[PDB]
Amino acid sequence: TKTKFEKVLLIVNPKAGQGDLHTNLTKIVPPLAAAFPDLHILHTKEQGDATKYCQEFASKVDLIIVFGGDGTVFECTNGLAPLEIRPTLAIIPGGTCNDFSRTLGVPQNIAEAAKLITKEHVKPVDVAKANGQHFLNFWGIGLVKLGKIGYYLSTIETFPVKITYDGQVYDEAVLVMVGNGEYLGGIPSFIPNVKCDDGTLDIFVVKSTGIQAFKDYIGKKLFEIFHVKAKSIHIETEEEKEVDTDGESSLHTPCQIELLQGHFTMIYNPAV
Amino acid sequence: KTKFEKVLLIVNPKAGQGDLHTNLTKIVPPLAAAFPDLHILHTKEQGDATKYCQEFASKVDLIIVFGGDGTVFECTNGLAPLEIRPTLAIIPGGTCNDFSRTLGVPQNIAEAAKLITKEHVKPVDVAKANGQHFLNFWGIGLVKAKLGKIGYYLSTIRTVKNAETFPVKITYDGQVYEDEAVLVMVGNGEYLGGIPSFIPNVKCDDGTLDIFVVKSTGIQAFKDYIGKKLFEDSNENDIFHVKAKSIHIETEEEKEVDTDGESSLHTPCQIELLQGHFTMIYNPAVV
Amino acid sequence: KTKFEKVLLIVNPKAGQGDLHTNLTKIVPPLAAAFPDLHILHTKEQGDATKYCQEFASKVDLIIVFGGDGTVFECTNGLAPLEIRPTLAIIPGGTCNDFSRTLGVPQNIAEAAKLITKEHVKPVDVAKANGQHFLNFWGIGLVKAKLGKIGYYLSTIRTAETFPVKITYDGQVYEDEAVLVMVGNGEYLGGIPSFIPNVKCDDGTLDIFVVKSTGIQAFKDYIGKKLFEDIFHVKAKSIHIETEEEKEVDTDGESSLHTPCQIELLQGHFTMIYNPAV
Amino acid sequence: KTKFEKVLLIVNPKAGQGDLHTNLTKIVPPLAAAFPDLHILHTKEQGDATKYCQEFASKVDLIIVFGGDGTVFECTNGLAPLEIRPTLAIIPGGTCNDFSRTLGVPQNIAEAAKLITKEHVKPVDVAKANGQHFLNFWGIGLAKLGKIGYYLSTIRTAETFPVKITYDGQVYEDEAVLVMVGNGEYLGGIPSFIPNVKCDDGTLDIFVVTGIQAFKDYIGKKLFEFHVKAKSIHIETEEEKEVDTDGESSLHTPCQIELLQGHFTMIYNPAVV
Ligand SMILES: [Mg+2]
Ligand SMILES: [Mg+2]
Ligand SMILES: [Mg+2]
Ligand SMILES: [Mg+2]
Repeated sequence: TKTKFEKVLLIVNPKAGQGDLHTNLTKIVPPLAAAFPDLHILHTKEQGDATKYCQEFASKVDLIIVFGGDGTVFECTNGLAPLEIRPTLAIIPGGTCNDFSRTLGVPQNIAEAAKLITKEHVKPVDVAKANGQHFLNFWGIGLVKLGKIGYYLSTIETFPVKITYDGQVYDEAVLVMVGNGEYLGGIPSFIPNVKCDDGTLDIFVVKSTGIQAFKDYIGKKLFEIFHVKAKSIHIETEEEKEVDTDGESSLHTPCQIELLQGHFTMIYNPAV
Repeated sequence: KTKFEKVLLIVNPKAGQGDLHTNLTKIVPPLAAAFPDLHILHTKEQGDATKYCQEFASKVDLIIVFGGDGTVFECTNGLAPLEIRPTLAIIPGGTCNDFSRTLGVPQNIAEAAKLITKEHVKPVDVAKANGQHFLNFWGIGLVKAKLGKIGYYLSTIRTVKNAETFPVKITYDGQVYEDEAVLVMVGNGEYLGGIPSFIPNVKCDDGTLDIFVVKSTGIQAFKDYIGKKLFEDSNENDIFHVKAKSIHIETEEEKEVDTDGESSLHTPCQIELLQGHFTMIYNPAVV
Repeated sequence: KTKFEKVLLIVNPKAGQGDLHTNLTKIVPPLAAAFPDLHILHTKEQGDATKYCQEFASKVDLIIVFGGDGTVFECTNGLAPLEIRPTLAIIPGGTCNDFSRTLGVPQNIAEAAKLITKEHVKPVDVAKANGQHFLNFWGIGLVKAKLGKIGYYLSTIRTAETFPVKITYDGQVYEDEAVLVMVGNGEYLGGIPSFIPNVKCDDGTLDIFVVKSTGIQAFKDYIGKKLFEDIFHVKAKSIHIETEEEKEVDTDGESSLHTPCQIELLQGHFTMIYNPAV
Repeated sequence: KTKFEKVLLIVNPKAGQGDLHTNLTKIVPPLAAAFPDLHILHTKEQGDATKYCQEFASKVDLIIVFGGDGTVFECTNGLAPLEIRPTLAIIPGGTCNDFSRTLGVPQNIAEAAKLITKEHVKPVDVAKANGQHFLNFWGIGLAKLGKIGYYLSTIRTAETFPVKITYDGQVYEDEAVLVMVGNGEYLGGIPSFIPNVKCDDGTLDIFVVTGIQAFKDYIGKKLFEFHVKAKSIHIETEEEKEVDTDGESSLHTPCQIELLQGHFTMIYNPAVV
């Protein structure tokens, strides 16, 4: 009888998933409808809808479930992050990449993902903020389907960078990452020992001299390159560089990056 | 374009062969696929469906009820008195489901759900008896596991022996009828007890109700009448049948009235026809 | 603290004997000061108050109506049939305002508003006649006056048709030839105390009151005297009224009700703001 | 033929110069007369106006705030990040009320309420500094009278710090005593000491001040004609410096400041502005 979630919202991207909407809904809705006696299901129609729905329902609902890929999850992130009241968020993975779902240990089988939600295991998750843009997975320069990070990793120029991190300063670089999530491009993060709930972000720079070392590092796929953890980060380049992040964005250097500890609460899989 | 921007589905979890998860697998996905704004509320107690209808009537364009006669009756009593009444649809989740049958709704719950997505809607008359609303019927003289009140009565009418008589005064559209009776029905719906109405030529959307009385003396005549399955007006002393819009029914002593579901209604009764008071999802392939 | 977390004020803009702005200057500020969640809706057409009551019944803890007998009746018909019925209060905005007077509400609208902020609440009986609810009265034989049905009747009674009536009340019967048949719930009729004696709106019972065909002159003198003490008069909970031919019934506002009638009482069906000083 | 089917009035009960009842007698009746669907919510705590704006943004067409600079700032921070942002109006209930003055709103609260009923609306720019939004200003080197009001009252009787300002692909490095980025046309209850600032021109005004004495004389002899206009600004200091803005905030350098052109629509007074 003792649920955490009196009212639930399921946001459905109809274009998400393998094919039939009906088939996808046959897999994900019945378990949710059985478990949650007040369930509201809204389809998105256009880019931005998920963001709008999150903003409208944030104060009316206790759990928001998003069925969609990285892009839809990012819309939800941007929708809830700036709000004072932020209900618990859950992901049913409906893209091909689904990075943050994997960080939470969510099964890629959508029926199982739905079933998981009904178990109501919830944990705090850190949300990053770069010049007012929020992100869950990563921030990166030098990355530029499978997605931006996925394509970069499947197929893996110099510029100077000045990074100010928690009172300390840091060269000529090829790749600069700030990681929050534990998976990137559908596989465990190539940035070592990243945690999404440890109150800190992981800076990761591949140097000018380290191009070959980095190629081998990604291949061997066993991690433990300049790498440091930090809460408050400022990243500067010689000229304005376009930044890549969880989804479509207009962000560019220079950047103040800041970590919001436990900003979201999210459904996760404690078995994994 | 859809007629229904926002939809509410009220689920009685006890409804159906009972298995919630299985039932929801059958009914929800087609609805969720068709209707991009769908709200699903489970009832917990008697009266919840009525409350939900009353809270959502002004917020929603379609209300779907998954339940048996009792839950449908709760919805009837919820929406009927309101000024704004969205369209109502039934997924039949009991064993009887009289009004669903009147609307030609398939008893296969998946197919009932699919029907709703076709959005065929018609006006339906709602009767009002002393402020109680009903869709199927009003009756006196109907009174171990239940086919429903009317269904059980029809199954045992043949082998039930000594029925009690009572006097009745019926005022119908400025005419009066007074006699000793065993059964008095006022029918709105076209099915009673799971089969076509024994009251002849009843229509739920013709702007009028059907009065149907068996005299104290007409027990045998009525048994034969049902067996004959010839639902027409026998020019029969024992059976009185007339159509009327505005009806008042009086008995010597207060008698408990039977209707679509659980109710506290009793005689005397003002019964009133509200023409096209509801709009409801129906099956034009059958009705 | 407060009984009322959320409040709705329904304003009939045509109500009051002064413009909208002046009326709102008198009634809104005290309410806004007292109630930190206040929603104000103006009616535009007949029926709106009914609709607003039905939409907000489940969202709000108090509903205040600023209007005359007609607007109050729209609220009565809006809330009465619902399962959830918040507390109702009246700011008197007509000329008659019968039920506001029953509750002891001052006719000064600023004072009526102030009263609501004191949050004195009592159960009130609501009558039900063939599914029509009423707060004040039900009557037959009441046949450009803005004084209201009863008010106009009382003003012109000085200078009628008889009809037979059969009244069944709580297992007793009364038949006779009559000129006026009233069933009273409220304590004021036509802007003055009820001519039916000792009527109470919260005593769990209704007052039947019949003026016989022989008592026309006696009744005219009785009204002139304005004595209003204990014509056939009895209290009853469950009443059935029959006439020879269908007669049109008069009640709180516009209605299509007619005899024969089952009249029934719903004890404490509403809770309402009242004035315990009066 | 109204622009506003549904209206929300957010009241700070502590706002205004006398009793709440008196204040409500002045502001509510004109609004209630003009707007047939009016919802009035009192704040109880810091943050409530922000929460109310966020809850009602999608339910309402106009949000009126009765309060000072701090309450207005709560509304700014409430609406600015949202996708759907109804029109905002100010009834000035503090002593400073800078942005209300930018919009030409009379300081007489009854007249401010009446203005709203005329429904004159214009786009207004909102600035964004590291995800904090502001309407009036951003600054380093600044009872109270408010941050700017107190600063101006005590300026008669300071520290220097290095600053790097990147503005629309140009750079400015120097040692400074005061750095302002202005959006609003009034600061500290009087016209902006930053010259020719406009809240709706699509651009922000950078204003930096060796110039301690020159600045003291400038404020005294209020002539008002390093100062430049820019849309996209980055401000860096040697060490993290606390930033001052419209109300209470945790903002600090370094800062990306961005202008969002016509981000809000707001009730204004075309007889004055
Ligand atoms: Mg981490
Ligand atoms: Mg019919
Ligand atoms: Mg009484
Ligand atoms: Mg400007």
